[PDB]
Amino acid sequence: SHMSRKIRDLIESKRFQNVITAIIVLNGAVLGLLTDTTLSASSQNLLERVDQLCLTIFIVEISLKIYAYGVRGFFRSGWNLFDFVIVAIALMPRTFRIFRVMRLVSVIPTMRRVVQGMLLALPGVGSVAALLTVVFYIAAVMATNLYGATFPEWFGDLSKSLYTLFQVMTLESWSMGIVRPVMNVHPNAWVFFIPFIMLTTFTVLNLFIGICVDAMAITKEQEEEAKTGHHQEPISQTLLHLGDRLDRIEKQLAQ
Amino acid sequence: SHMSRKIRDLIESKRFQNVITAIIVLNGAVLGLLTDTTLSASSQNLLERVDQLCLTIFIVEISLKIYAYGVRGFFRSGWNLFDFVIVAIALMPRTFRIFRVMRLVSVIPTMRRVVQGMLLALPGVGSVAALLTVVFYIAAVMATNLYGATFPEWFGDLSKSLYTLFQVMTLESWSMGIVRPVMNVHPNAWVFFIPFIMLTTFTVLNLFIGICVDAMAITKEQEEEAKTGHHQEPISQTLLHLGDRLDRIEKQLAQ
Amino acid sequence: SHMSRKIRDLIESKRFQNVITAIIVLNGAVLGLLTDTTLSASSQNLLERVDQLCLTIFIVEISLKIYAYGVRGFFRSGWNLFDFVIVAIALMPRTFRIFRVMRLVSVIPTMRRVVQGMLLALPGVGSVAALLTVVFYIAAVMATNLYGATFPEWFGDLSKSLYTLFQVMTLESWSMGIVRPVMNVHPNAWVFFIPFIMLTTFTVLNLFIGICVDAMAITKEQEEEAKTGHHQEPISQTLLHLGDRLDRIEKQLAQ
Amino acid sequence: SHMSRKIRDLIESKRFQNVITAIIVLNGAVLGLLTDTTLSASSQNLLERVDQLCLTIFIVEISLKIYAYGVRGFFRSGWNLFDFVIVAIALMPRTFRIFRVMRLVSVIPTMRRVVQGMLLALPGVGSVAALLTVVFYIAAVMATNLYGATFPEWFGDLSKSLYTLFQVMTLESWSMGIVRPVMNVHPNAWVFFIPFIMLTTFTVLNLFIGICVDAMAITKEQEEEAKTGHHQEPISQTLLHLGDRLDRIEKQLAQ
Ligand code: NA
Ligand code: NA
Ligand code: NA
Repeated sequence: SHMSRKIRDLIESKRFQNVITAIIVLNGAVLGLLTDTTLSASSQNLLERVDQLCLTIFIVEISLKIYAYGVRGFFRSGWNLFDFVIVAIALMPRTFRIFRVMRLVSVIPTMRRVVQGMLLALPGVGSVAALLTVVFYIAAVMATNLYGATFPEWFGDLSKSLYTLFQVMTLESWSMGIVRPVMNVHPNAWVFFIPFIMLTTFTVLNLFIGICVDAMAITKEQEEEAKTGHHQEPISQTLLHLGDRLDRIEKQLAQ
Repeated sequence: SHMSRKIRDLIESKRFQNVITAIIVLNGAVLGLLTDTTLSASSQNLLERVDQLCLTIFIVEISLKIYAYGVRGFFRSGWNLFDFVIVAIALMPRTFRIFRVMRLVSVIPTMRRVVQGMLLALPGVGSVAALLTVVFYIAAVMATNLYGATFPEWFGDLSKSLYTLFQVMTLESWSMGIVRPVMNVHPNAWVFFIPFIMLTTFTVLNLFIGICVDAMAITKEQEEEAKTGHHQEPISQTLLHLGDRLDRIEKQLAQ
Repeated sequence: SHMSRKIRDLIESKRFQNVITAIIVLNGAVLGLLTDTTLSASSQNLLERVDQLCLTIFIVEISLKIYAYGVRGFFRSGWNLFDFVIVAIALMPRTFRIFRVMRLVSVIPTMRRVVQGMLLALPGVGSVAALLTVVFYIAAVMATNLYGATFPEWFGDLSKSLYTLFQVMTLESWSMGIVRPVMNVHPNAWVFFIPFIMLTTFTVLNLFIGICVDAMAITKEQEEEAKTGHHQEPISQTLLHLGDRLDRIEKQLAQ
Repeated sequence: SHMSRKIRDLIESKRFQNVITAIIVLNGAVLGLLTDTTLSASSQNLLERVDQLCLTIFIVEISLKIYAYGVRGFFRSGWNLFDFVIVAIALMPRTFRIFRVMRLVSVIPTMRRVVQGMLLALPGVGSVAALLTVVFYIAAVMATNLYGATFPEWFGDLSKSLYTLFQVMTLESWSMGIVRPVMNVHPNAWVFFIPFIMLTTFTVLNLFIGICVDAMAITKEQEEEAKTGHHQEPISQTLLHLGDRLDRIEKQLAQ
């Protein structure tokens, strides 16, 4: 139908994207103003009405998208499902309404590409992240058994130990705050904590560098296909294509 | 005119650059000495006169540049405008006179190239920086609503929350100073702060690596054009040129 | 023998790997539950029996591997020796039974490849690590002689100095906690500590980047050979092979 | 002369290098033992005699090198001058005798190559380091004028300000220790400190990454020439050589 295409072309336009972006910003701005404890009843009611207005615009927007694309369809995209869930959950009387400012990511294509680059880079680091998980679990069980009875606030149970070890890994007051006090009772505690810091800071660095490097490469390809409809072929492929061309030249040289 | 060219050749010489560099250093040295509270009236007046002398040399320098290049002209360069604004603002009776030591960057070509490499690398990271901005805004609104009434010094309002979250992201006393005290009242506060630290430290790393990698590549090209008048062609272009040469050889092989 | 091959094919199957993985997780879960101080005698005895059950499954597993591969043989692999030592040490009545969760690394091939990539990357950074060792030793001897008599808790002996310098390198309370107090007695102490921080943070960064970059390249090759039986040839080799092909074409062009 | 060559071949042997390495380690070990306050007079005198023995072996070693190479000659190498200065200064009755453990670097060729890679990488980062220097100087003058009268311990003079800003850049107690107290008197102090932290942490990262990347590339070339007498040609050169070969093939195709 001509109406489905007329709506699609409007939905897909820069102006419609700019209007929706401006309304997301307006909603974020009113929710930020609503954190103000000193506001009058009238000022609060006014801002709450602007929140309702912003929300209804989003319901019309999603309903226009479910029409112009179909329900099969619109829900085929992960970003449409996210946008749907975020607005639909608000119509169910979850306190943190500000999470709908995340819609800026889904609505802005360049921001959307950064996030999908980061998400697509996550499977490729799962073994490093599992190794980190294993090191933390082992260390938490050790720390609980070793220091729990003497330092219960920091190592009293598994939960307390996982928290303190996360603090230790971030190098936050690890020595003046945690290990120098522990060594007053357990003089060889550094044999546990120094190798733990060495292992975890290294692994967390590796984990983040791995994501950082992969995500940049993925986004760079997605940004190329968004502009030219294709991406740059790997240097190995270009070198392989040159080698195949040299085969035809070597063959033509004989005949 | 011959006079315009005689001045241009002087302005563009190494000696003129060295004299102006020495006067910037002299001005920086006298302003550093003027921070000394224990100085006598005579010593203070002497140094203040050396500041006036340094400033007048800069007015002559800029006036010589506006003459030898034209006003169209001299103002065509962003570094000339910056140099002009920095000296012209001093003739308007803005307390921080030391900001004129930044002129070392504009006056030294290698330092100028490092800074322009850093500035040209900024547009290419805007989506990562916006993502970081969005995460901070969302988190600040959440933190204000969650902990503002119980921890007003740290989360009392949006401003206080943005400051504390910046401190948390830098890992400064995040646990012993902020989160362990918050958990005494809100036992599940780690569900908010640990993912916030994970997200923001990762994003800030990505943002800085992105600038760091792009800026180095840009400066390396600018440093090449400064010396040889051109830069090294990308490996993809060299491989494409080889492929085009193989087309002419394959064509010549048949005929 | 047909029985040796029937067992090998079972040992090498995905199902056997999944069962052993599930039993490692079960053992880790029961040992984590045994850190709980508030557990009843019956609950403790039950979990201790589940630890015995998990351990006996591992003895059967290793015994099946020593049979199907031979003792020459099974012990030819470093991962089999590690798995053997970990289970065999438990049969010698070393308190830290949780270290057997490290078996997840040896049992999961992708996790095994990450760790062997990290280990193979270590010889190539030995000179940077030795340089770091030398800087720490020199600095520890200096710090002991300089500040030991006035600050005995932090620099009293070599051991105390090595610990404080490790804390200083990690930037943990280095100034408010260590150097500002030392400067109250030794005003030029910053001449020692600031260059030490500059040197060691740089070296530790270099050491970790070196491992991080090498380990990723090694694992990427091992992951390729695991799937395709071979890895991608270096760009230098592909370029050398193209050059050798151009020699045959230049030779054929004359004759 | 045959004697000069017989000594050179001994000096250059692995055994002579191992003996000298063992004596450097022995000297380091005795100097580390001499930090012990509780040592008896006899134990101290014994270790002091072992220090004299180690030192005399080094005088014979350097004298053998000045003979076998010549004084022109031996002093032609920067590592020989360093080794000479380190042993010659000990014969002038400078308290820190432990600095002679640095000789391990000059005596071990792989360690020597890491350090020369780091030194050769320093000129190429001078403009980034100068930019950092400029930012620190400007900020120190500002901080002294702004906060010196109200916070004299931290910003009382230029020296105190340079120290506090170095602490701020390392993110050590920057907020709980320095900026939250400063904001109690100067509520907008974050306008100064947050951009300062943003600028300096970024610049120091860039400076260290620059050295780290360049130093690795230089050492890798030096390690290649040490083993094969030459290094791997850049990918740009190999691609340029292939292009030159394609010129001769295109020329031969016509004639
Ligand atoms: Na840190
Ligand atoms: Na810290
Ligand atoms: Na700290």
